[PDB]
Amino acid sequence: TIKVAINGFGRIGRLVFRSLLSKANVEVVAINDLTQPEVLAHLLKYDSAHGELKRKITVKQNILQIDRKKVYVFSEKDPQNLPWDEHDIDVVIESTGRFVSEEGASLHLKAGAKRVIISAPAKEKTIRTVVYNVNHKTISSDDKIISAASCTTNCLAPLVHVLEKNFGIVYGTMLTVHAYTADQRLQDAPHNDLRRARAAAVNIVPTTTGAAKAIGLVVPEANGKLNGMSLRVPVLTGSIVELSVVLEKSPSVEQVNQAMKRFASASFKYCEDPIVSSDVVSSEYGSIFDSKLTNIVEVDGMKLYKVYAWYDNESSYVHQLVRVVSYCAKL
Amino acid sequence: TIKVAINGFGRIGRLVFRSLLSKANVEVVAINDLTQPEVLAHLLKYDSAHGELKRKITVKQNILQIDRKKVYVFSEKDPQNLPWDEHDIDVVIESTGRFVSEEGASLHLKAGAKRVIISAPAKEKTIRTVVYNVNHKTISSDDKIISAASCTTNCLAPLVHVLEKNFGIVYGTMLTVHAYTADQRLQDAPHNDLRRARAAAVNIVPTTTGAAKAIGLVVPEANGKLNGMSLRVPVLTGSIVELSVVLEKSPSVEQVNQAMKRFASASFKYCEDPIVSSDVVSSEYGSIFDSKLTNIVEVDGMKLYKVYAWYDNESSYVHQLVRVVSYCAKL
Ligand SMILES: NC(=O)c1ccc[n+]([C@@H]2O[C@H](COP(=O)([O-])OP(=O)(O)OC[C@H]3O[C@@H](n4cnc5c(N)ncnc54)[C@H](O)[C@@H]3O)[C@@H](O)[C@H]2O)c1
Ligand SMILES: NC(=O)c1ccc[n+]([C@@H]2O[C@H](COP(=O)([O-])OP(=O)(O)OC[C@H]3O[C@@H](n4cnc5c(N)ncnc54)[C@H](O)[C@@H]3O)[C@@H](O)[C@H]2O)c1
Repeated sequence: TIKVAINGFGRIGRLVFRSLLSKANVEVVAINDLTQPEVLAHLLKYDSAHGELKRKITVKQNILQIDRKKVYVFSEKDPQNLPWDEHDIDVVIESTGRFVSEEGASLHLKAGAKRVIISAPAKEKTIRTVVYNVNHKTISSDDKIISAASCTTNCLAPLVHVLEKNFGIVYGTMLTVHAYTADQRLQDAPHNDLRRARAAAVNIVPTTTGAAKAIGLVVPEANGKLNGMSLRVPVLTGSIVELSVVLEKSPSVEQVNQAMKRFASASFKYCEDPIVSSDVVSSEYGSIFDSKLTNIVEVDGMKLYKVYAWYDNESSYVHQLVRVVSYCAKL
Repeated sequence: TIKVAINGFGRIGRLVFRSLLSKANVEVVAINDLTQPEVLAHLLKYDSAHGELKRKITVKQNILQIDRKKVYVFSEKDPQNLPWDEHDIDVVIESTGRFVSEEGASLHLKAGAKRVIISAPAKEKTIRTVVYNVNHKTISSDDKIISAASCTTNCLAPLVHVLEKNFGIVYGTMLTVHAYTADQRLQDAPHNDLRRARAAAVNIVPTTTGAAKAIGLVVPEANGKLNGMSLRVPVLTGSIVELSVVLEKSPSVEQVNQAMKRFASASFKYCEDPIVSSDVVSSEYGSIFDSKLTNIVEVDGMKLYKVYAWYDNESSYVHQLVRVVSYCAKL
């Protein structure tokens, strides 16, 4: 039974908190953000995309109570000042978006936490990076910092895994059409990415995706074969990946779809219905394969394979991260 | 001077009407739709995406008056009942979306107009289909029915033309992330396309694109080389195309961008700024090339070229269609 602190009680941190309430072997004993406890308790209870948390939620001083559970609430901008040794923290979930480097995440280790899971790709290629049910068994008990990759990586990685194991990828491209996130702007405002600066709910916004630099770390044999980008669009949550690849073998559409069905798990859903993004909101699958969209572009004997998967960039990622935390409990 | 009628006074029909007010060799003398003239006058005056038309607009009986100009208004669901012979119509702009077949559009010929331009791909592959400043000089006097293709085709066609003439296309794929249109549903409602049935302003919606069948007709050497689809997303108007292709020659990114810039015209904008979809609302360019996004996926000597162009699926297409109309006025 491991003790967890959540650094950054935001969209990802709060949903991870919600999900950990039902995991028996994991207790969140502390959270940290930049505001009063009452604000966090209110944002924990009411969630624009994922509905109300139907538990009695109280605040007394810096103590968040959820029915009978007591959670210490801190407001410390410098994680090295967090009292992780005093609270015997086993794992910090680092979900501020502000400590994704090895040095940044290790400030929690200096504070006394035994292990850090970054809710994003790490800055360095040397950090252990996992997608649950693709390569999480590569985690070592010696890994002090672990990256759970990005939302798009968790969507993309099962597809790449299946194509690589079954057919062999030569090269390809990916594109995610992706819900806007808190890194964008409600009204046109300063941002170093001059397109993420732009009013997010009325704009198609081209930008980077973390899946580009993380996919080769999760499926090593696909390293260097894919690139792509993100078009952020005005939906609150919910996203889709289009992957177009040249394969070594030449399967039929039916064989590609069957290869995906066989990899179905708690992390990978085989969908057969003509759905749209809102149908995956709050999903617990890290990836939802859209088998009706699979098609081949065939020109003079050349074949370009196109496959699609959905993901709730919040919930899908959150339950993957939660699966990683539970696995670390057994370590 | 040619006399024009507009059949279908919708998003496209009204913006075409607006633009034709500034073209002196083209007089719109009649319009047709399914409502009272007062309704049409108001929708012509006030436009949610493109702002107010600042003229005096009056209705007296079935006559729409704009300053000094008088326009007859009709409400005939069956185009063969329209009085095109009496009003000496040279060109009908068929923009209802309900007469895109050769037999459907030809009802305007039976009614007495000399020539019909469909504001969409035609049902038949044999109909003359044009993108202005790509292949509009292929129009002949035998072409009584002409298709101005689709909005995505008008954006994509100059890129396919430039790549094909300079470098040769082997095969590739296109994806358009596309504003919602009147063919989608505001609330989940019946539609033969079960994804276009879904609430359009809260969903990413995978669907067909008319550019998949129209591109081979406009750039003949590229026929059969491309396929792709559309993701409708919640923006009122404004769209982008990503084109990923294998090329015979191996140009640099700079040489690809330079080839695009050489082909610039009133139909094709060379853009160097980091824009988003709202910056192309009301554009008169058929296609807006995003030079900053051009990149190459290079894997052990294999190259995948990726290029991007924006378009206001309304105004960009509208101004392309008006250029076809002006050209038809000369021949
Ligand atoms: N939103 C998604 O779809 C998504 C998906 C996967 C991964 N992620 C990643 O998860 C991380 C968080 O994303 P998010 O959407 O939750 O963002 P967010 O803005 O909702 O959450 C970040 C939270 O951290 C707090 N914070 C900021 N600086 C802090 C500091 N110095 N100390 C303590 N708290 C601090 C903020 O107040 C905020 O509540 C990012 O790395 C992001 O890339 C996000
Ligand atoms: N909206 C775009 O982005 C876009 C872009 C390029 C081409 N187009 C094409 O242009 C056409 C029109 O599209 P739109 O967006 O203007 O749609 P719309 O719904 O705004 O316009 C269609 C109009 O035709 C009228 N109408 C319907 N049936 C009629 C009939 N039998 N007789 C007379 N009037 C009738 C409707 O009342 C409406 O005003 C379609 O073929 C569409 O594919 C649309």
